[PDB]
Amino acid sequence: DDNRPMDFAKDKNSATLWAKKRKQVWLNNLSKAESTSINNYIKNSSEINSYSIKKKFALDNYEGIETLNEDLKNISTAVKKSMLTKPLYVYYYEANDKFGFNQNLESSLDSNIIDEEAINNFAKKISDTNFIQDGFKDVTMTEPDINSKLPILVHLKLPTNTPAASYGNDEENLRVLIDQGYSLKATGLSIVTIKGKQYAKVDADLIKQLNFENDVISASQWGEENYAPWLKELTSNELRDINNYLGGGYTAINKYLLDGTIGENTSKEDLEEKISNISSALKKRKIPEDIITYRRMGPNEFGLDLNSPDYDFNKVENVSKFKEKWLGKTIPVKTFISTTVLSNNISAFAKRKLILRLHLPNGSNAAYVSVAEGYKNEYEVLIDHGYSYKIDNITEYYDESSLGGKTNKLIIDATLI
Repeated sequence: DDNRPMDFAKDKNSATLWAKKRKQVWLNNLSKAESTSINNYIKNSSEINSYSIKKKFALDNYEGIETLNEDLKNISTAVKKSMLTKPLYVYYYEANDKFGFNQNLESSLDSNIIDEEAINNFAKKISDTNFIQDGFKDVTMTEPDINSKLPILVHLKLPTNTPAASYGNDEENLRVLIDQGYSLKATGLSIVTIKGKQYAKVDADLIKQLNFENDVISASQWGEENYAPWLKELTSNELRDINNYLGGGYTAINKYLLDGTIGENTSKEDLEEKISNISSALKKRKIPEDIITYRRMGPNEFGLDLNSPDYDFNKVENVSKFKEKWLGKTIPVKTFISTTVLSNNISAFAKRKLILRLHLPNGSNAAYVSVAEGYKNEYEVLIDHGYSYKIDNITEYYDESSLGGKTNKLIIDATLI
């Protein structure tokens, strides 16, 4: 079977035929719970994908919505029964905000033309970035002739073995349902002309980066498999100074790296010894593969106060202003960085509204310090001092819980550089 090209291009006829064939076979191999959840996704994908975010950034004790928990599970199992045998290209038009890009791509002088300065800023923006795609993703099979008003056409390549199912109620515009857990990596940029109008066409690959989210089991194993050797090889003074930094001794150490300030009860000699010991420990086992880490950040790290009016993200204008100020910036970090590999909200910082989702590159000087039995349940990665990160994307969602603060919160996607 699977008589198709990798890229149907504009041939809607051949694509509809291939989709119809594999869809009826796919549907006749679903359990009843899966069939129901696919129908539920047809009817309200937006709520199911919004919920996937709410759940995975929620507290450990979050119960959530029963039927939607089954849906999250059942759509995954369903789509894994429809794995691509060969690469498939797919299409969708997109807004610039989905690439964390503020500047308008459409030229102000002719609206049919893509501004040349903007497309050049865009090529730099989408480089060296994995754009995490939250929830399930549904797309179509051909270049769509629809007179779109969005600036960007995404031309996405789904690798072999990708779970991508043929589904949908319009038998002449069937869709592709892609499993959760993927990211978009740009592989090309070009200006294309469709029905007289220039679009920024983003070629990209669908890739899967390591991101445990709520999977505490898979997280623990990875940290143990990769950093138990690291733990056994620590010097006594390194183990001690990490344990102390993590236990709370970080404030004075961080302050010294920030502005060279020495507390009245210590000395530069004591502060540098600690820093040298922690930093040397963090260079002993480089991050072995790209991984996503998380940090619930204080308002002060972006010039805001707990009671500052700009920190009310329940007002859409405050969200927008935050995106304008911070999207695309590089933030230097002179201190160590504590992050966790779980997306779960944390009781001790439950109300913080800025959630850093940090891409930690292969080769970074950082350690899963939670192999130390004291911090096992904290799932921490400690990052060496003096790195920077660039802000890639900012994404709002609503935390409905009362412990979380019944407030909007911002997911700040970033890349360590």
